Amino acid sequence: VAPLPTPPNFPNDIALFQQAYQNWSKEIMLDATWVCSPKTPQDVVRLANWAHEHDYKIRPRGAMHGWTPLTVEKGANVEKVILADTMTHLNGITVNTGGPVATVTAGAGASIEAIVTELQKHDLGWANLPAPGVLSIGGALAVNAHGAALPAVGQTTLPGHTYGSLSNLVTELTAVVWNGTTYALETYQRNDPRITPLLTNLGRCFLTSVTMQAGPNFRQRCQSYTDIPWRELFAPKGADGRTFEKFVAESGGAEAIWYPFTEKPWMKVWTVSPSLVGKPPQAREVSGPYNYIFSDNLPEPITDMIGAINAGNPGIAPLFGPAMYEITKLGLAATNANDIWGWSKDVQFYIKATTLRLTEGGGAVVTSRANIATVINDFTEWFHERIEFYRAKGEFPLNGPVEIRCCGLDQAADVKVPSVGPPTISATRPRPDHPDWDVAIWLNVLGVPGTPGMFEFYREMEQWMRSHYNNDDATFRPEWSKGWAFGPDPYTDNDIVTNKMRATYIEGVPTTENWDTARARYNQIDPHRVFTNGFMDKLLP
Ligand SMILES: *Cc1cc2c(cc1C)nc1c(=O)[nH]c(=O)nc-1n2C[C@H](O)[C@H](O)[C@H](O)COP(=O)(O)OP(=O)(O)OC[C@H]1O[C@@H](n2cnc3c(N)ncnc32)[C@H](O)[C@@H]1O
Repeated sequence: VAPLPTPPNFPNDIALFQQAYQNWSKEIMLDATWVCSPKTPQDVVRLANWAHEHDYKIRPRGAMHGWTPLTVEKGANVEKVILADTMTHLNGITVNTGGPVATVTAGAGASIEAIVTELQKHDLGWANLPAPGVLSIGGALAVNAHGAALPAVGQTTLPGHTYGSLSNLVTELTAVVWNGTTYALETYQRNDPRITPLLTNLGRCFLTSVTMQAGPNFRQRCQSYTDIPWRELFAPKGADGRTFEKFVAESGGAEAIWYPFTEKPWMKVWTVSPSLVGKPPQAREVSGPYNYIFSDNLPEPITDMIGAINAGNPGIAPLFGPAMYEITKLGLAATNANDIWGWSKDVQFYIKATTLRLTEGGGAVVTSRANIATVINDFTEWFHERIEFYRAKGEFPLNGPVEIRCCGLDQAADVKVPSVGPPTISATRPRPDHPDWDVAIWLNVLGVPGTPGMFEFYREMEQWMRSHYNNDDATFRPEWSKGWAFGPDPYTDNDIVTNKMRATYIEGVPTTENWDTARARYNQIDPHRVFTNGFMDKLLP
């Protein structure tokens, strides 16, 4: 690969390396980018000032799992961009148990698994964890990362825990900010009006460290079911049988993975226990995360199907879905993983980077908890109709599963330190005009990158969701980390990117704390737009 132009008078003590860039899904691949690993937060400041003086941009580089082009854009000229790998050195972790609520301070490059592993050593933990522990905390906060957790009916939220996004747990953070004449480190407390836009910032701000509250750790069971027909699981409100709503009411945490052209989803249900005290007799105790080995490692017949699909055989979809379901059903049985139990992190962390690479569509439906069944029944029935509609024309734009899970919102009551409010632009931010809306229902669809017609379908779905879930009883918000603004390619519908996202985030909230308030804060902190790229300029001018 041709060497990139040498950056002018780059700091001599900050080593620069030319490396390729590839996000997890591999949808974003650049043969060359400049990368460095700042040893301390002050080195990021030095980078920012150097970047400003030479018209270069700086992007923090976490675990590179990002689908949304917030680091680098596909095919973009990055001759004037420096990527700052934060996981090399900015990964310190310190637990603070002296105060009103326990907290943990971590460099922005520390992985969430590393953070919660340390919390576990102090009998502490987080209630709503994202599925993969490899994510950097900086990258997780940037998109209001979350899990599939909700408290069961009657279950109280323990002091320190939140069922909203990880962004709601921040008690303080430090970022590189313009002080009027130069960039410098600045720290903000949760009771500081200037902090809310920074809690979920999409990488528009460069965080060097964060402090987050933690609640007591807890034991949790995770039961899997693959014997419930989809129409029963996703039935109308009040239906009898093994319904999604009944699982959420009884256990709180739940996630369904429904493979294309299959009869029964893989349903996971998490239940908190009331040192084996509380372990269900039938459950297998685990002492580590990632207990679904069959999903993080696929056999030849399956890898061959994936290879053939990539070679231009989308018609394999009707065989691929069932094959994935069978691997799951058989794998869960063979490894005795249908009923496991252990500490929170061990049953909530279940996705390894080795899982099949997929791209996603869909989003979040913010509404009242009593509306869960209806939202899910409507979506699944619509999806079912659409996939068959295309099959009827000999088209297979969908070869990945439908994934559905709910969690809470960034409730103010969960914050145990003085606070001015929830993250300004998190999809999990409560709606003031609708106090009864207390859950976020994540409706996602996954598919193999490059599948013909897939993005056209995601656009069709995005349009249906916006029209269907924006009413007096619910609001639709794209999941920042996934695909959205499909035009048809994700992030290319100019009207959605430059007008509708703003509209979504000014709706129902004060003019003193909305999308515009956030943009203003981001620009005040970085008036020279050092922490941006082309896409960010369209989304957050
Ligand atoms: C790959 C993947 C991701 C994923 C998932 C499963 C897989 C296989 N499961 C998720 C889950 O269960 N729940 C959830 O909410 N998200 C899940 N994701 C998506 C993941 O959260 C996002 O992709 C996340 O942003 C990725 O974090 P990562 O650590 O990989 O970071 P990155 O791609 O480099 O950058 C992502 C964004 O974060 C900003 N960023 C990164 N570091 C910082 C610092 N220091 N300061 C400010 N912003 C930061 C980047 O700019 C970018 O916008």
